[PDB]
Amino acid sequence: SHGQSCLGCVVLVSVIEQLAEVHNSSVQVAMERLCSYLPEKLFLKTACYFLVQTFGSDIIKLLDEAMKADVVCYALEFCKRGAVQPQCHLYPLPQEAWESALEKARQVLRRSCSLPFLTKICQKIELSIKKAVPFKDVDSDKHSVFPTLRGYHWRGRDCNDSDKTVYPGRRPDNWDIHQDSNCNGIWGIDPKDGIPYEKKFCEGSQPRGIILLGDAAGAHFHIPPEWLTASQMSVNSFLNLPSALTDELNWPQLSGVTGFLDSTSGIEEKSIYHRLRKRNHCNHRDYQSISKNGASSRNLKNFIESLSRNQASDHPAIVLYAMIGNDVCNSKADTVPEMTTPEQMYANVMQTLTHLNSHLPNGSHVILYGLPDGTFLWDSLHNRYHPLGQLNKDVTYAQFFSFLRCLQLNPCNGWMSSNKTLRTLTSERAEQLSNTLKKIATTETFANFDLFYVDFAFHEIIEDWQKRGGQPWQLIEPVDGFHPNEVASLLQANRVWEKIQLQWPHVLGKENPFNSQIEEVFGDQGGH
Ligand SMILES: CCCCCCCCCCCCCCCCCC(=O)OC[C@H](COP(=O)([O-])O)OC(=O)CCCCCCCCCCCCCCCCC
Ligand SMILES: *[C@@H]1O[C@H](CO)[C@@H](O[C@@H]2O[C@H](CO)[C@@H](O)[C@H](O)[C@H]2NC(C)=O)[C@H](O)[C@H]1NC(C)=O
Ligand SMILES: *[C@@H]1O[C@H](CO)[C@@H](O[C@@H]2O[C@H](CO)[C@@H](O)[C@H](O)[C@H]2NC(C)=O)[C@H](O)[C@H]1NC(C)=O
Ligand SMILES: CCCCCCCCCCCCCC(=O)O
Ligand SMILES: *[C@@H]1O[C@H](CO)[C@@H](O)[C@H](O)[C@H]1NC(C)=O
Ligand SMILES: [Ca+2]
Ligand SMILES: [Ca+2]
Ligand SMILES: [Ca+2]
Repeated sequence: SHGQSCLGCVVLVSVIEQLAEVHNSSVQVAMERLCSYLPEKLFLKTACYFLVQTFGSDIIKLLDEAMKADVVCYALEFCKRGAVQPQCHLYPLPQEAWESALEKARQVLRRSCSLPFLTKICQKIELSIKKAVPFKDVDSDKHSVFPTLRGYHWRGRDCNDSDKTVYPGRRPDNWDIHQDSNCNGIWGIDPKDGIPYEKKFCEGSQPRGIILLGDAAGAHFHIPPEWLTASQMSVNSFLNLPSALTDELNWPQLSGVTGFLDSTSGIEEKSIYHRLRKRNHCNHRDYQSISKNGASSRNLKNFIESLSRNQASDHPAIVLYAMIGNDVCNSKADTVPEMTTPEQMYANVMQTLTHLNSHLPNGSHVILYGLPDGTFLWDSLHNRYHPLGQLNKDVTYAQFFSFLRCLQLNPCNGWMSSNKTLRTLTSERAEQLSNTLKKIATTETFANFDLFYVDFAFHEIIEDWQKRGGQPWQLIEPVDGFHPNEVASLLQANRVWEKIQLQWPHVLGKENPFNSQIEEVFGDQGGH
């Protein structure tokens, strides 16, 4: 909270200063320009102009004294030193020079979420974090007709939000003669022979859904670098800001597992959902991302009940257990003691699997993902420039991670660290947890699903990518410097798909021979 207010101030002031540089304008003009770019939705533009009204004169005075954003934000008291909270420097400065600058700033100012609108934004964000089910959902079946706030970006769109027995993944109601009860777009009678289309096209095709149990990576956490790069900034940079905020800065609709939109990169690789739908068009809309920022084996229990699958009335599902780093990645200064132990991981996963067995239809399939070896994050990025540092070449990822660490906001103290010993210990723990998951999958059995393990194998992805001409830093989210980006997520989903195809082809089911007839009769099946 102190960390978040400090970091927010430093980012905003940095963008203001860089916009003044890019346009060769005054700071007043740069601040007007920033606010002018923002959407009116969610009070974003209005909040910006209120901030400029409240703090703008002081920002002008301190940038006029050549203070950088970190000094400005301490002078303005958005950043504060405490007994167990040192002052955090984003830019390298001798201590004397930092203290002189901060004292000058404080002198300049002496000469002469409670805020309106921002409070509204803060409340809506908190509510989005707290809730794992859609806000708009008249019939309470957890599927929505709206995209964000845990709506159809996260799970198949509800084709009838006035009927809690109509939703994606349901076994059809007497072959869907009069209503498309399972939202796959297939319904009605073939006039040639009187046979219900859902019966002739889907009977015996063994439909199944895809369910992700995921973290921020799984939900495709992504802050557009366009929001922080003054050199290319305009109105069009922020058009996606309202939707991204109401999706908790996640983009599940573009994720490697549950993505259903056309990919940004346009690469061949498609999401697991897209491949399952392609294999059997009866599976149209049967995706769910049961994923939350910060999820780990320890706290998945706090939102897994948001999963929607009726054991008696729904088709089976492929369930991917993808707690792929927060059991080792944390923000505690003494970070190793905070990491999950193999014994804790065993207990936590067994509790999840026992819960799943009583909440999945029989015939389901559960795949446990191993944890990545994140040592290539530091290796790939530490000398490159962060988006906020690209204009003036003055913030490397090493400097960015050090700043976050000081603020207790670094998302992975163990891997995003200049300390090689610590990075090695973190990878060792991740491999021990992966071994625990592999032991569970090859030993424990459950009545309603079979159980499997797949390794994460980031090295396979980096090799695929380097073979195509790419570099490893291009696989990482530029703003957070931590999460796999959209490309990386899709490449990893491709590896997983192909492993399942070779190792356990029954998990994917058969290719439906009526796919082409489904498209001829129903087209896009109602879209997404
Ligand atoms: C004087 C006015 C002051 C107020 C002005 C407001 C300006 C913007 C406020 C910034 C608020 C800072 C929020 C940081 C927290 C976001 C990340 C988060 O909470 O989600 C969890 C995520 C990953 O979770 P996991 O991987 O641990 O599972 O955790 C992470 O991935 C950590 C992310 C850390 C990197 C963030 C770098 C930059 C912040 C992004 C700001 C977004 C820009 C918004 C518009 C900008 C207008 C210029
Ligand atoms: C969505 O579900 C609602 C509720 O089941 C449907 O409305 C019903 O329509 C039938 C049609 O025969 C009526 O007999 C019921 O009285 C209606 N129920 C209510 C509560 O109004 C609606 O038709 C469904 N939409 C589609 C496209 O099938
Ligand atoms: C780099 O990290 C390593 C591992 O976390 C630190 O090594 C530990 O240091 C403490 C004392 O500071 C010892 O009690 C531990 O036994 C050490 N553990 C290991 C595995 O060596 C090391 O101090 C860190 N180095 C720097 C420069 O911060
Ligand atoms: C410049 C004025 C507008 C400021 C908008 C603040 C946007 C940052 C909010 C951070 C959202 C975090 C969402 C989440 O990860 O749960
Ligand atoms: C559940 O499905 C599995 C796999 O198809 C099958 O072997 C088993 O007999 C089923 N269990 C029941 C109780 O029908
Ligand atoms: Ca609904
Ligand atoms: Ca419904
Ligand atoms: Ca149907």
